[PDB]
Amino acid sequence: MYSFPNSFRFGWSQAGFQSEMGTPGSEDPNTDWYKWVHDPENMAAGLVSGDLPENGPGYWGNYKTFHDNAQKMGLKIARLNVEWSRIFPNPLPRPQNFDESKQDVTEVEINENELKRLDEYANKDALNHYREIFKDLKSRGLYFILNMYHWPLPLWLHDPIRVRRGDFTGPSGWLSTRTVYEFARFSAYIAWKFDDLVDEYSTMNEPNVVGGLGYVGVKSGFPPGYLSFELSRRHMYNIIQAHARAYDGIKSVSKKPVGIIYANSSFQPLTDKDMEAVEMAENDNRWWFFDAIIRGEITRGNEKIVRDDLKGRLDWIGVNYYTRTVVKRTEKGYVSLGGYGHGCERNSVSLAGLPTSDFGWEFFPEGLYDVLTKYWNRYHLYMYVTENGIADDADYQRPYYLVSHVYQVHRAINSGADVRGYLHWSLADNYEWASGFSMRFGLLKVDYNTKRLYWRPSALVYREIATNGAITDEIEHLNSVPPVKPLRH
Ligand SMILES: *[C@H]1C(Br)=C(CO)[C@@H](O)[C@H](O)[C@H]1O
Repeated sequence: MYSFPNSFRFGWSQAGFQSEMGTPGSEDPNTDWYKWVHDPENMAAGLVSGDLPENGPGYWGNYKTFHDNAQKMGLKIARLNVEWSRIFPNPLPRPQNFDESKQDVTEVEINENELKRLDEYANKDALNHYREIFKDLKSRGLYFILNMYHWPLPLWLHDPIRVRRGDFTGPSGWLSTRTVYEFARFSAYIAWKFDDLVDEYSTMNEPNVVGGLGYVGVKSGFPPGYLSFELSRRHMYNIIQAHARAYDGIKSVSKKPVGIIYANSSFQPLTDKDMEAVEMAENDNRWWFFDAIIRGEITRGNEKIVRDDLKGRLDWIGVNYYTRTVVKRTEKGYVSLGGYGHGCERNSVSLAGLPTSDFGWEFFPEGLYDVLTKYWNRYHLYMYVTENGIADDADYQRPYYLVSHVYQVHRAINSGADVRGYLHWSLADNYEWASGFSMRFGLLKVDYNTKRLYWRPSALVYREIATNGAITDEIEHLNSVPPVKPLRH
């Protein structure tokens, strides 16, 4: 058996946009992502599926059923976000004594008076509804990680169609320090309203994906779909500052831990000559970000400086992991290889003979041990696995995927890394962004016609793990690669 510490918690992660809508009066039309997925031109281009989030699994209405199932499964931790748009649907006045043309945002003053001023603008019905969801969650003995941001922005902060068209005269999302300023006040406001329910905070979920797919990986159909290396750099600079100001904002109202959740790949060498390529990829995709918000180290105008307003702004690291990236050294740097990791055919095998998911992602659990131990060795900050799962409507691979990845967290703990929990993506099927509803990540299958939840066999396997706090002897054989001979090639 592989037994976890008594303090370690098994649970799940979920996003508001992906899971909330689908029931009565749940509809939230006031985000960039809502406009983006309803846009006629985005649909004709196939950038978005044509599926709509208001036909979703209905957590907004059916949360007691979600939480009933989580408690039956033995889960002890949940990570959820509030949707900014629900709380502040309407434009806030531009502040006096704040210049938008300054690159750096080193301070956002927040006090009781500023927060009481914000009350005037807040949707009380949304705040009360979230409080009802979170009290129900705590009443099941679920430890609660509250995340402030899981990709949609209020429309009054980002009109993504204007940006896609190459008009930058409107609300421009993370390209604007206005969004940094308002995000810090938002995060403080939520901690001021919810701190009695919350155990730990995250500022953001995978801000690297938002910028990377929004401004470079434009075939993904992520907003605003404007191809620019320069704007992707400006996004990531503003994100770092937004995180630091949100951290300071939360710490002004709360003494609880404040972390961040970030999308990781395990970088792997194509041959034994590509070890430097792996280190260059880890620098470009991971360390430059974490060195900024932990060590205050950043490159601005070709110079390596330390920003005092950025240093020390992190208490924990949320590791989000699903596959590897294979790299090789080039004359000018390194390249990622197709046919491995996230660049595979759907429901096939990779170039290494490993099975791929419904989304074309390669089975590679050892990468999770690589990412957890690398983080630990560089920063010695404690971690949660805040996201790990697989697109698998049939449930063929998910039992192997679940037990294999849980084993790798046990391995990381055994090597000395401080990992405090594992949160599967996700409890139930949900709206997979530009892909819509066809990509099914749930331990629970959703009938979208009725909103009924069914237990996939992997949910029974996870109940074994969570109720025993271990991979039990009976299920240890699932620590293995799904057999490929019976699967599609
Ligand atoms: C993490 C992952 Br992996 C998925 C699947 O694409 C998203 O649904 C989720 O919002 C991301 O945070």
